[PDB]
Amino acid sequence: KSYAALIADWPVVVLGMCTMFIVVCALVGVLVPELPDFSDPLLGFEPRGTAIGQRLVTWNNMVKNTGYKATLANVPSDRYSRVVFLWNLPAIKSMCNVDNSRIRSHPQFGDCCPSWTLGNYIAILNNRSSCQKIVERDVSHTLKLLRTCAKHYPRKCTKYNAVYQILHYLVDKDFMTPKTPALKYSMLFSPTEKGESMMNIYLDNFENWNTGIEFGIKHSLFQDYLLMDTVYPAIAIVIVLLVMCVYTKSMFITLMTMFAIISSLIVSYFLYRVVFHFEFFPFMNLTALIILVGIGADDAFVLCDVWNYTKFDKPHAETSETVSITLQHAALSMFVTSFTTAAAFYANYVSNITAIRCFGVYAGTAILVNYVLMVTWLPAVVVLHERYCQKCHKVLFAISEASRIFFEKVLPCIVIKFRYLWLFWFLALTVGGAYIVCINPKMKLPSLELSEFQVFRSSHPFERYDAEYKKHHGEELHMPITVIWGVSPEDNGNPLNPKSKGKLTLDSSFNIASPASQAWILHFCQKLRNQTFFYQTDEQDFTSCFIETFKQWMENQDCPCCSHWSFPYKQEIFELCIKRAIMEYHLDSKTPGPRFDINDTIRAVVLEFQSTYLFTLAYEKMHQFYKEVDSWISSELSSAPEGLSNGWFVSNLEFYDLQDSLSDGTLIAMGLSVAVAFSVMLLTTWNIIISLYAIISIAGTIFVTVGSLVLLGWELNVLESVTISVAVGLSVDFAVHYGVAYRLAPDPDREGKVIFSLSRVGSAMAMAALTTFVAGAMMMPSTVLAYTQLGTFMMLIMCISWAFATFFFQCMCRCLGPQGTCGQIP
Ligand SMILES: CC(C)CCC[C@@H](C)[C@H]1CC[C@H]2[C@@H]3CC=C4C[C@@H](OC(=O)CCC(=O)O)CC[C@]4(C)[C@H]3CC[C@]12C
Ligand SMILES: CC(C)CCC[C@@H](C)[C@H]1CC[C@H]2[C@@H]3CC=C4C[C@@H](OC(=O)CCC(=O)O)CC[C@]4(C)[C@H]3CC[C@]12C
Ligand SMILES: CC(C)CCC[C@@H](C)[C@H]1CC[C@H]2[C@@H]3CC=C4C[C@@H](OC(=O)CCC(=O)O)CC[C@]4(C)[C@H]3CC[C@]12C
Ligand SMILES: CC(C)CCC[C@@H](C)[C@H]1CC[C@H]2[C@@H]3CC=C4C[C@@H](OC(=O)CCC(=O)O)CC[C@]4(C)[C@H]3CC[C@]12C
Ligand SMILES: CC(C)CCC[C@@H](C)[C@H]1CC[C@H]2[C@@H]3CC=C4C[C@@H](OC(=O)CCC(=O)O)CC[C@]4(C)[C@H]3CC[C@]12C
Ligand SMILES: CC(=O)N[C@@H]1[C@@H](O)[C@H](O)[C@@H](CO)O[C@H]1O
Repeated sequence: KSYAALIADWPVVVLGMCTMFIVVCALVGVLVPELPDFSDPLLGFEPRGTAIGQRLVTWNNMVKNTGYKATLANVPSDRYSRVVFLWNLPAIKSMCNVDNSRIRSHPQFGDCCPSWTLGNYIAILNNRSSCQKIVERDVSHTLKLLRTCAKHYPRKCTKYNAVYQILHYLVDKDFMTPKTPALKYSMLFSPTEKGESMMNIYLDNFENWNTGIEFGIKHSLFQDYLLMDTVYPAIAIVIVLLVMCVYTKSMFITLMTMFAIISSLIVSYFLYRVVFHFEFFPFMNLTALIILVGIGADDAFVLCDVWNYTKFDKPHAETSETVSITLQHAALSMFVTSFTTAAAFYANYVSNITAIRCFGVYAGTAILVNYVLMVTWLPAVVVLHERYCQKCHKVLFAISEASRIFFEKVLPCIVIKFRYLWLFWFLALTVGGAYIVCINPKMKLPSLELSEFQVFRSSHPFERYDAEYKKHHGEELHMPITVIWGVSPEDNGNPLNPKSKGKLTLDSSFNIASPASQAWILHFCQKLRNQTFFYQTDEQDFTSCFIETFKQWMENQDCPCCSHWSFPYKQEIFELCIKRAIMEYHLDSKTPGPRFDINDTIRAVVLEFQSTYLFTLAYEKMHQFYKEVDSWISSELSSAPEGLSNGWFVSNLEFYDLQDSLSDGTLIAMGLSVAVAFSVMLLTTWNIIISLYAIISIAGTIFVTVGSLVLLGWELNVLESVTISVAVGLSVDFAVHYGVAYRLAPDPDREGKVIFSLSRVGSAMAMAALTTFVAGAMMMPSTVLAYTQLGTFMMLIMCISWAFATFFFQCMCRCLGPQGTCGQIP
């Protein structure tokens, strides 16, 4: 009644009140929001509300505070630039041919200084300024000085001033051969220092295919490159509209479904920012468009043919009955498909990183509201179509009709002449792929990152430099493990907003009792010093536990305070004299006393220590390191008294928790995606053999995805989480619509049922598969890795999933398939 009546009664009014909602949403969507910034590409990737993040951001909060006077009132520069994008020495003309280039339009003189560092450097012999090709002296000096000494480092004086180190600091280090190709690309520039001005010269004097660069414009050039990034999807959306127009035989419908998708995205953005107060907006929210123009148009293809399939079968009776029947059937199928997809992102939200959460919410609301709009624009497409050179058009129409029937008769014949074969070949592929690509070496975590990921394609300069400079700055440091007791580590800030961290909170219950708890810290420090894994070969620190300096200062000064006798009784004023003793600087943290707008005595007892292991940018060892130290500190704080009960562990390991949060977040997202997948598959089709069939198909297709995906050197960094979520969403998206379509077959046979059911499902889905495939494939040519990544991903997923779901379900339904309602429960 309600739907169909409202549809048939006033279509222009529902059109009006809808478009009203869209235009007002757009207006407010421009008025209120305070300019979503794209300055930092990876803005706010610090995982929040996850111990380490909390404990880190507390000690990080400690850094930005300390707002007082004293608390005792009483050359080849690393920052310069370089090209370096492969080291040979036939630089007879090349070196200064690189020099006389676009590095002089804006001088910006620093440290005109002759800034070659290879060319003028090699020419240290004579001439003083210019690039000079003195062949015999060049070769003889180069070959000699290259073969003099490399590895064994004021006992040997053959060089000029400071030569050797500087020589071996520009050119590639892999020259330890003791022995003697052309690309016109090497390591030279060492120009004026990097920053923003370097952007200005780059943008103005590059992007003409002119020796690739590194001078830290990645984070700004990315933001500017969003123009030609924005360009490509415009071609993607018009072409998907065009091919949709080719199929459904009505230009109006297809324009309206397209405008519906874009309206659905902007109404999602309004509903996102206005109600779900999230001031942050990362870049992946843009890639939402690309994922939404593939699956957003899908539902439409399941509608038009349904409307067409009834108006032929049912006899021109009246509009209301036809729209009612088509709507109830198409709506079940459209809700299940869209919700199953949306649920992935909505579940993915349970992850505890900032950007993925934000992206998930936005795309989630986008896919869900898209369904509402699709159902509410059904009336429009159908009823407007009711009240609606040409020779070539009619030939095309004949071709289109003929080809659809050609398809309709062939595909069932081919999929049934499969004859138990496609089952074997594809099952063997999946189990084989999966069982190898989920045990042995196949993937890793984003180790070579340091919060500097691949934000562009490998063909472009800035990424490729990673591989180039792999030929340096990395020093084997020890983990400054620092338990502090100074402040209650509680995150009093909005978890979603990355720009507001919070403020420190003092612990009034924490009071170093002057007569007590000193012997505790001593026995604790002794207990540590006796425990292993404590690197203590160096002895010239003098600030290790803070008690030693105390023991020295109570030992001295007695031979102002002027009251020191035996061990600590009154205290306070002696601690203050010891503060003076320390102050007589290296004052930042590094020492335990009161800071951060404090006029009174001790409130922070910031203790320092050294480590066992080295700073790697990978998992494994760091986790075992963390676990062991946390488990030890958790014991020693269990031995602690009432006066000091609160302490925790922290060091410089932001990267470790990023990896841990990503790994957990993906797992729990995957877990809920498979859970809702099974649940909703049960909701649509009431038999269970079909439900197992489904989940096996889901398992197979996903194991194709993250096996084929990774083999393309694609470890799980940041996006790969939400991709895996898409993969589960779109796998079941196909499976479901196959399912009910089988269940509702007129005959009680196992082959005629297949043929009919198959020919149906194929005709909806293959077109919708093609729709997505083109929408994804067209995005492959671009610069930013984000778009390339998601575009080529979802392309592969659809390309697999459709034909996967197709041939599995039907080859499985051929022989092993269900009979007279075997397994259905009321
Ligand atoms: C999903 C597809 C359709 C791409 C998304 C389209 C737009 C929502 C984005 C893409 C490019 C973005 C623009 C990229 C560059 C800038 C310049 C920016 O200016 C500054 O950075 C401040 C001054 C300066 O540094 O130059 C103001 C926002 C703006 C217009 C951005 C606003 C939002 C835009 C238009
Ligand atoms: C349309 C009909 C005839 C079915 C055929 C499907 C193909 C068109 C699909 C199946 C596998 C897909 C390929 C799977 C893997 C890749 C590798 C990938 O190559 C890269 O490594 C580029 C990424 C990078 O190095 O930056 C680019 C897309 C491509 C060729 C895909 C493009 C589309 C392909 C060829
Ligand atoms: C949809 C599915 C297929 C996605 C799976 C992708 C990742 C979430 C997987 C692939 C690699 C897995 C990691 C491979 C290796 C390990 C080491 C493992 O270490 C131990 O076994 C501890 C004991 C020891 O060996 O010392 C802990 C889990 C972890 C991080 C795994 C966690 C889950 C990861 C990140
Ligand atoms: C529906 C089925 C029957 C046809 C469509 C399946 C394809 C979408 C899949 C099947 C196997 C996949 C391929 C498996 C292996 C590779 C090789 C891989 O590249 C390499 O391993 C480089 C070679 C080397 O390592 O020496 C790139 C992805 C690719 C082409 C995969 C891309 C997608 C493919 C072609
Ligand atoms: C077109 C391809 C892509 C298939 C995609 C699925 C839907 C379009 C199919 C699945 C089940 C089909 C329905 C199966 C049964 C019927 C009952 C039929 O009404 C009758 O009961 C008439 C029986 C008779 O007198 O023969 C009207 C069409 C309808 C809704 C079918 C319309 C098309 C549906 C919804
Ligand atoms: C607290 C404690 O047990 N300290 C002992 C110390 O008495 C002993 O002199 C030393 C010999 O190496 O070993 C330490 O661990």
